[PDB]
Order: sequence, then C-alpha cells, then structure tokens
Amino acid sequence: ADKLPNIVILATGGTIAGSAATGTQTTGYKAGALGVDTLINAVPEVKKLANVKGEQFSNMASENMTGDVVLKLSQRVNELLARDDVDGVVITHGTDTVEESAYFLHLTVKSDKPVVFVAAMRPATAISADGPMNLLEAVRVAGDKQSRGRGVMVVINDRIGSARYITKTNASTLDTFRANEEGYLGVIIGNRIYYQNRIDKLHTTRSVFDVRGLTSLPKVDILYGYQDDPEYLYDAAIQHGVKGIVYAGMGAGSVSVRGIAGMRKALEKGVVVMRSTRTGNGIVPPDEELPGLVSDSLNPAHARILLMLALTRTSDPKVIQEYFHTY
Amino acid sequence: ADKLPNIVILATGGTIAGSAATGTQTTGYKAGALGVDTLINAVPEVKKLANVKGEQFSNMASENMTGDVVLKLSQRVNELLARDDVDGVVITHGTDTVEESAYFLHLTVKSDKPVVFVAAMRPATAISADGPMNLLEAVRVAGDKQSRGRGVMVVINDRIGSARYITKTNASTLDTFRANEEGYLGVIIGNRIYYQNRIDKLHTTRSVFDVRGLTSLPKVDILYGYQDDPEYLYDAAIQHGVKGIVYAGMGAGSVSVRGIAGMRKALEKGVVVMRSTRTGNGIVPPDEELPGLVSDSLNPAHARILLMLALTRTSDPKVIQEYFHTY
Amino acid sequence: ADKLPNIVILATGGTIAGSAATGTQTTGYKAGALGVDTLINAVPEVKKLANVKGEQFSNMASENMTGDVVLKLSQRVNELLARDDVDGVVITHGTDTVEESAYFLHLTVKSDKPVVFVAAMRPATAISADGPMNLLEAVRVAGDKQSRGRGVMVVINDRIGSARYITKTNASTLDTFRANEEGYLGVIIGNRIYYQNRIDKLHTTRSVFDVRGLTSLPKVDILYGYQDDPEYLYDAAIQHGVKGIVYAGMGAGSVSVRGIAGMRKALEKGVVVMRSTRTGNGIVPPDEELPGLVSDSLNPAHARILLMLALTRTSDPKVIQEYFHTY
Amino acid sequence: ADKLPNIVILATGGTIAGSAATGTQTTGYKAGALGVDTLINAVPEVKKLANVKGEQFSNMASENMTGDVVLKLSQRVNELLARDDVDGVVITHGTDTVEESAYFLHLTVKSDKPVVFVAAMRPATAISADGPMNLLEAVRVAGDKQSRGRGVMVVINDRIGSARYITKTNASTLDTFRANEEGYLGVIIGNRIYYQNRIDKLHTTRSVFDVRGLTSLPKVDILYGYQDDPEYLYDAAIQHGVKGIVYAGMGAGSVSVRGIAGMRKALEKGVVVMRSTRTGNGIVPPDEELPGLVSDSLNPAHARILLMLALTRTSDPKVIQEYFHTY
Repeated sequence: ADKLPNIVILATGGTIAGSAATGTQTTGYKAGALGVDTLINAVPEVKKLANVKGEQFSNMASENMTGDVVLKLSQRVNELLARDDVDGVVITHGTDTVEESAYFLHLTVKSDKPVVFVAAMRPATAISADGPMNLLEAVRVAGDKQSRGRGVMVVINDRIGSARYITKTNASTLDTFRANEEGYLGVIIGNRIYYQNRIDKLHTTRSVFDVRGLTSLPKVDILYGYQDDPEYLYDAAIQHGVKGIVYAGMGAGSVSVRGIAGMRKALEKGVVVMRSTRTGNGIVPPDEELPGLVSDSLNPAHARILLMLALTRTSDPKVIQEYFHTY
Repeated sequence: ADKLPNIVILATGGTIAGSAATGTQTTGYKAGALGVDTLINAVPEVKKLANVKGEQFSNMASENMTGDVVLKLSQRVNELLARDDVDGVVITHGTDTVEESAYFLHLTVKSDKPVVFVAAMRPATAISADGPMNLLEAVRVAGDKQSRGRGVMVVINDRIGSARYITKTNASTLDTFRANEEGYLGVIIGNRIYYQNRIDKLHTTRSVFDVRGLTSLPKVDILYGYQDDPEYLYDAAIQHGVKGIVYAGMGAGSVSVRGIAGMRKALEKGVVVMRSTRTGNGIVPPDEELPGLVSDSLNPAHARILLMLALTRTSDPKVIQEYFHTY
Repeated sequence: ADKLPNIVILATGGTIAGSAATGTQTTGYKAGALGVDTLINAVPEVKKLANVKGEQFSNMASENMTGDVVLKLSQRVNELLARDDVDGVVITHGTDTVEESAYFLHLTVKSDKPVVFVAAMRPATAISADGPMNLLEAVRVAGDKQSRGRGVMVVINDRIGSARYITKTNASTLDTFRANEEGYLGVIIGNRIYYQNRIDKLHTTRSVFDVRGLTSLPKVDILYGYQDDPEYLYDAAIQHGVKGIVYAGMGAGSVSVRGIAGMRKALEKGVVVMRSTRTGNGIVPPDEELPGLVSDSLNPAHARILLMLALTRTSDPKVIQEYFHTY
Repeated sequence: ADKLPNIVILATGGTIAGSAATGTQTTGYKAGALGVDTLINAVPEVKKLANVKGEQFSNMASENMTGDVVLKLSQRVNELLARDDVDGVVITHGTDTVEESAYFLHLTVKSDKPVVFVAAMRPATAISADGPMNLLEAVRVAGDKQSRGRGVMVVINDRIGSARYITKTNASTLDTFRANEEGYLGVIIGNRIYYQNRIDKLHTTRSVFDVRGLTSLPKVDILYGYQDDPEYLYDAAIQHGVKGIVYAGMGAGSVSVRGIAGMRKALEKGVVVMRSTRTGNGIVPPDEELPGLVSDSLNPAHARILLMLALTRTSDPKVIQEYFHTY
C-alpha cells in the first residue's frame, strides 16, 4: 500500500539536543540535555513526512563517544534495519565526532536501507538554530526510496555527504561539513532531493567487516607530525599496548628522523603503522622507502576507524593496505 | 626603478630542490638534492628581475626542520635585512613544514622589507615542475616596492599568502596552499602583482618577540583529539618536561573526560595548555568551563609556534591568551 | 549614559522580510512583505546591543532594485551618517542583488562610520530561518568601534565580507556568500568579532565618486560570452543608447570573432567596452591585442556598478582603466 | 598490439598548443599554434603508457569553437570509438569553452570507452607549462580499464572531473577547473588513478540524444540578469529566431519586472525559456509563480548545451524540464 515510511530516530546526544541560558548563546551550552521526544515535538512537521518513533540510545557530547558505545550503536542499527517494519533510521549525534561514528556504521551496517546521521552546530535554544531544519531534511532523506544503497550519510545545512568523505572542516560554522575534493552525494533544496554522486568505494552490504558478536575493538591511537615531534610519544603508545598507530603526518605522510625511529620500534613490536596526513585533504601515496602503510585519502579520524576494523579480521599488512584503497 | 633590487635567495632544501629518476616521478623523490645556484641557473629569467645572490643555508627535507635551525634562520635573515644593500629575501623551503618556519619568522623578523618563502610540490626533475615559475614569482614579489610591510609571505601557484593564515591543505596537489576563511594577500597574473588584502594582525616590526641571542626554545608538543583518546599521552608529555601542550581538539577544541584529566595534571605541573582544533579552519572560542587557553583561528602547527615564542618571555596565561588574539 | 551606540536600520525589503505560508517553505515566498519594526520586535535582543531606529526606505525583492533607487539609498545614507547622533547603519536587503547595491555604496558613502548590509537566504517564516541571527550580528558589527573605516560590509552566516569581493556564489544555500580568492574581512563567533583582513583597495572616504546632486546614471548593459554568441546582441545594445557594455566573457575575457565584430561596432559608436569574465573568480589581464578595457578582479555585476559611476566623471579610457585597478 | 592500449589524440587547438614569444609569457600567446605531432613529441613518455595516434581535427582558440564544429567532433569521436583498434580518445581543447564541448559529447557519444578532454592554462612555451603533465595524465586515464562507463571527463591539474559538473571557475589560475558542490570523479597522484565518485545522471550510452545525420542545431542564446536589466535584449533574440533562451539570473533564477515582460513575450512566440543562475553554483528550484523552466544544477553554459539538444527531440515544456533533472 501507499503510506508514510517507518522511520526510527535514534538519539545519542550532541548540540542538536543541547541548550543554553539564552538564545543568543551559541557556545558554552550543555550538549545532550534534551530527550529525543523534545526534538521530535519541536518539528511536528516530520509527522507529515513519515511514521517516526524516537529511541533514546544515549545523551552525551560526541567528544565522549567511545568505540565500545559506537560498537553497540552499530549492532542496534543492524537489529532495527532487519525488521520489515523499519524503512530507515536517523541518528542525531554531536558534530565533533560524527564523522567517526558515521564511518564506523558505514563499514558495518549490513543493509541498504538508509542510515542517516544528523547534527547541529547551534544549540536548540539558539536564535536561528539549525537543528530543526537539519532534522527535517534527515527524515526526508531517510524516507526516500532513492536513498537506498548509497552508504551511510550525514545530513546538515542542506547537504548530503558520504560518511567516507565528509568531515568537520571548521570549528564553529554552520557550513563546516565539507568534502573538498569529493563533493556532496546530493543536496536538499525546496523540499526536493537532488542526488549528484554515488561513491565509488565498498560499503555496507558489500563490506567484509561484521561486528555482530563482538565485545571490543583493537586499540589504536593517533600521533601528530610536526617540527621537533618527540620520539617518546611512540614509546608511550607501544607500552600501553596499542595494536595500531595512525600518524597524522606532515605533507604526504612525511616522517622526521625521530618519527622514523619511533615507527620502527612499533613495527618491531608487531604494531601496525598507518601514515596519514594532518593537512586535511588528499592522497598519501605509497613509498617503499618509508615505514608503515599509507591511508589513501582517509584522514586521521577516518583512518583510525578502518584500521581498528581491519585488525579484527587480519594482521597481514598487504591485506590491510588494500582495504585502505577500496573502503 | 632604474636600479635592480638586491635580492638574497636563502636555500634550505625542499622538493623545489628535489630530484627524481624519471620526469614522470612526482612522489618518492629526493628532497634537497640540488644546490641554490643550480636553481638560479635553471631560471635565468630571474636575473632580469633583480640582482640575485644565492646563499645555501641548509639542504634538507622540511619534515626534519627543527626549532633550533629555524631560530638560526630567523637570526640570519634579520642580519641580512639590516644591510642597506639587501632589498628583500627569498627563502626556498620544503612544503611540509613551511607554514611553521614562515610563521616563526613572521613573528621574529624586525624589518618591513619583503621576506618570501617559496616552495614546490613537484620535484625539479619532473615534467611540468612548478618550482621554476614559483621561484620567478617569489623574486618578483620580493623585489616589488608594494610588497613592503605586509608580513612574511608564502608564494606558490601564482598566489601570495600570509604566513599567519596560509597552510598546506592537501597532501599532494599543486594548489594545496590555501587560506579558506582568510583568502590570499594577492595573486600574480601575467607578470603583474595584484594585492588584495593586508592582514589585520601584529607581525614583524610590530612584534614584541625578540630572539636575539637565543640558542633554543621552550619545548611544546601537540596531542590529537579523537574518540577514545588516551590520558597516558599527557602523562608522557609532562614526564618529558614540556613547557606547553597544543591540543588539536575535536570540533571547537572540545575535550573528552580523559583529555580533561590529562589537562588538569598538565596545569598542576605548571604546563600551559593551548586548545586548538583538528578540523583545519575556524575560531576556537573561549570557554571558562573548559581547561586551558584557546587558539583563536591558529591551527595546531601555527599555535605551537606562537606558544613557544610566548614562553620565551612569559608564563602568565592572561598575557599568552592575548597574544593569540593579536598575532 | 556611557553605553549603547546609535544604529539606524534601513529596510529595503528582501527575503529577510519575506513570508511564506508554513515554515517548511524556503522558496515560493514573498520578499519585502514584513515591515522594519516587525523585524526589530522579532529580535528584541538587538535592542541590548544598541539604540536602534527603524526606517522603511522601501520594501521590494532585490531583483527589482534599480540604479535610481540605489542612488537615493546612497544619498540617504550619506545624510544619516553626517549626523553626530548616528554611529552606524544596517541595511536589510534581498540577497539576489545585494552585492551590486553594497558595492555602489562602497564607492559613494563619504564616511568612516560602519555601513552594514544584511540579508537572509530563508524567509522569516521558515523553520531555522537565518534572518534573526544575521540581523543580530549585523547590528553588533555596525556598533563596534573596530568596524570603522573598513569599507561597506555584508554580514551573513557568521561572516563579514567586503562589498568589493563578496558575491552570491550559490543559488540556494545559506553559505552562498563567499570571496573564494580574497576571503572574509572577519567572522562573528560566540558573540565576538574576529577581524582578519583590511582590503587593499580605495573606498568610501578615499573615493572620488560623488553622487550627491546626481539624479540619473549612465546606461550600462551586460552581455554574456559563449560558443556561437550572437553579434546582434551588441547591435541591439548600441541601438538602445548604452554608454558602456560589460562583457561577461569566456575565460580571461576571451572574445570570439563575432564578439570582436560586436565590440568594434560599439567602440566606433562611442560606447565604452569593459571585458570581464563569466567564470566567477580571478583576474582578467590586460591584452594589447584585444579591444576594450579589462575588469581586473571585478566580476560582471561589480564591474557594471564601477563602470556606471566612472562614466559620471569621465570617458577617458586611460582613467577608467585605472579606476578598475584601484577600486 | 603490444598489450598497451590504443589511444587516439584528437587536437582541436587551445593554449595547450599555444605559443608565446618569451618563456615568461603566460598571457598574450597564440592558442592553437602547434600541431598534434609537436605535442606528442614534446612528451614522449606518453608512448610508454599507450600506442598513440595523433589527428588534427582543427586548431583554433576555443572561444571560436562553434556548435556545427562540435557536432562534427561528436560524430567523429563516435566513429573512432566504434573501431576495434581504438580503446580511448583524448581531445586537446582550449580551456575557455571546454565545458561546453565536453558536455555536448557527454550527451552524444554512444560508447562507454573513455573520452577525455585535456587542456592547459599556460602556453606550451611557458615556464612550468602545465600542458605536458596534463596530457600525460589524460592518456593514463583514457587507457585505464577502470575509466569506462564514467561519462565524458575533463582531466587537468591532477584532477578528473565530469563534463556535467566541471566548469572554469577562475579566469587565469591553474586550479581553475572545479565542481564546488559535486567534487571530482577522481584524482591522479604518483602516476596512479584514485576514483572517488560515479555521477548519478544519464549520459553517453544511456542518453536519448543522437546527432547522427544532423548538420545544424536549434539556436539558443544566453541573457544575463542584473539590476536594471533591459527588456529590449529579449525582443532582439526573439526577432532573430532563437528557439531557446537561457537566463543567467540573479539568485535562484530571480527575474525583474522587465525580465518577466520579456520572457512572457518569448513564450507567446513559442520560444522556450530556461531560467538558470549567474551565481556559479547550486539549484534553481521550480516556481509556479515565475515563467519558464528551471535549470536544476546546470550553469548557463551547460544549460544552453542541453536545451539545444532537448529541442532536437521536442518542444514540450514538461519533457524538457525532465531532461534537465536527469542529465
């Protein structure tokens, strides 16, 4: 029959559910202070777009989001997407680490039904808050049949970005989420969805990563690259038992003599080293003369997520590298 | 003017002086392989723009550029610019940490005479190498009377950027140097300079940072911010006598519970904590509820440079914070 | 008491004063539907930033804004700013042609006091409308002492842009106003203004353009450049008495054999030809082999404004060309 | 044979074949001054990538490229791709109108073999000429198996862009070709191709536009939108037999009272009016209150191309509108 699609709104917190003393206060707010019900009733317009059910998964600032919690989130979403009574899901999340949580599910959700992450740069109590409209757009995207099989998406500021390329580029602006080199999957203007691209990477239903029946993930830390970068930080990470290290290198994953010494100690202890870049965009090309693997176009935050997942399936450097060139 | 300006080209290495086997080889090249006079000979046209004098300062990949060497570089430039027969200086440098070295001199050179950093993204032996034209443009800028009193500049890909805003945004493209929110100071088109902006920040002749006689600088490290970031990294830093820590935080310098724990410790040990952002662009706003100071619009790399210089003359947070809003 | 500045809000119309049936409507609304006092009572917080006075100059969609009206707007603003009891002016305007009106005042307002144009991409009745925050920020900018002598500004989406460089780059998004190559003058984050640049161009008090006493402006049209562009469009413009033709050319003001024949007819008939570009950004360089003058980095819309004003003072091509390189 | 792919390089002219008096001459050169054999011999490295055959289709500046010539270019490419011995085609073209010629073929080439347009912003005789590397990259893309079925591509400055989205955004820089909202299809770094997106639009083999046997195309002109735009330009176009009019309007295709009057006249004369935008990016949404059709995300230059082709199929408004949402 012809009816509204069933959409589940899984809330986890963030500024979209945050609040402040006044409406002119755009900073210094308490993220995750509003229930999913509060948000839904704020935009009753969504009712006209679909049959929505709110579910409070958690209510925290995204900076406190952890791998174990994200792992649980992926499992719950897989549970929901399995039901014939669920057409898609919308996940309210904080903007700070949404690219990390979104990319994790992008790789582990075994369904082509739309999984849409939504966020807000201004608190719900702010003048001209962006949450209401973003939420409304997220629902329209999750309920549209065109949205299936496109991988996990992030909806905000009228844009639809792929979890694989989208990233928070600005610390405090509404238009912070961009994919400089890759663009948006589509845009929402005048309540109409305009799809532009389909990412040419593996994801969701065609991903080899399955975290169902998984308690925890391999430990992976991120080290920065800069003039005078200390060798002792590598020592600290190795000692606390990291399984992998993502290096946010200078330029195209360039390493100083101190970083090179630190990386070899790591390779010696069976620790996998992934060279990425601190620049923000671009491809870190292969270089047989430098230690470790290369992150392709994945930024540090994204690389870590994929490295953690890769280690749950293999230790083979050659296999992990290809993962980074295809996911 | 009838008189050709006197320009000193100070070479330090980089890909602009990089060499590879084939012309099609753009990666895995040997940085700092060619001498300064060899670059000048490769572009004889520069001799028509000014009376150039090449001086080899060093010849290494910029990833290995260290604070003590940058310190000496700044003292050498101050030295030359004091001479009445030197109108401008052009410094060939690697692209990887040029934004760090450039910003340092931007704060320590006590002259209004042009100081121009030039670099290249493709080795000198590559097909369509960008170095030749970048060098020619840099000399033109350094020899132009209009270029005085604009602060330290970085010339590349026909663009003129301020050392305070410019950054390498892409790991491998020729158009990698950009200032998304601040734009360029000017552009060079058709052998003509078009100046567009003047930065509204303190620098050079108006800076309080005097580095005469110094041989070393305060130790400052950078820690990344992400999901599951470890507290032990802060312990390690503190244990190795750092004077300040620059945090490349999630979003607007947001800190996780673990990060906050580590920061409290650092603060107790008298370590200065500067909260910046990993996003790439934007303002990290003040927040009395969170620990440490804020980096204004300075990214991690630039933040570290200003913090090191600030610590050479003060440890009072109120004063350091002010520096970050004015420099 | 020693406090609040005096700001006059001149309303001309625009979507910022536009209204639709429901909040779900962001298109198909009516610009210039709400009164100025209605906009003020809508954002009472503005009254805690300054002593505001509202004035209804007009109420129309900006696509209908005309030279004669912009001329009067300029004259009215000059009278207003001459008073000792007026510290600055905020002008609400539609987004479609605000860059034209804003640049006109940029060249004709003879005062250092702040002139801030503000607009909105969404109608006042829309969910997550941007008008309120935009207006609040415009008033804060106009009332700040640091804002004097920076030229006419356009405030929207937390950004402050110069009328000389800013332009609407996207047809429907909130972050449409950008200056790709020149950046923003500053940004407003967390109720604080962060100035970054000062434009290196003549404007306001250093401008030679005086429109006081003027009642009409020279006719100037814009013709597009593209494959198979018709010569007859030039004949039509000439026949209708245009004094100047702004050419939104292909690439760097390149002309086809048909456009060249057209420009030559124009020149032979006393019409001043200005070659700009349809690309959207950059420098159209001088070319001794092509007819007409070049627009520097002025886009077609801005170039038309300057050419119109230039013609009220001279018809000397040498002088007009110099205007384009300095304003 | 040789196991190397067979690539035909079809030369049409352009700066990539441009020649200037001096090496410092990046402007004021002669587009289409060299032959196809000279280009191939200039960069013999291409012969290591594939067995190349050169063909001088023409040699002109792209500003002079006309529809009748593009028509023949399309027909010629179709017969070349029909052969067993042709794996891909590389077309050298001036940058000024490459987006127009490229989009035309994008819609009319009935093959899935790669069709790659390549150009250069600096003349062949310029210091750091970009042409050599651009060509080398174009040949690599055209010969790669991953490249088929991606639609027509434009390769330049290490980027691979789709003919439907790419556009010349800057008048004189090397990094001028961008697709702000849609990103690039892929990038070439270290002699390796990294594909990012597949466009979600109809093209090539799935296009209903066939130009076999056609010698002429319907006439379509472009009119600009700005304050005080004249109605007489519409009358002029109508009087000269245009079948279509593309309007590069203000904002989201906004029209002034004069533009509307002119548009209504054209419609009553059977002229198809297509409202696009002068802004440079974005969606022109549908609007019942305004006359004519909307261009979706196509800019004026692209819109003209699709409208001409649509008119070779039908004049029905609803069908043409659908073409604009799917191509």
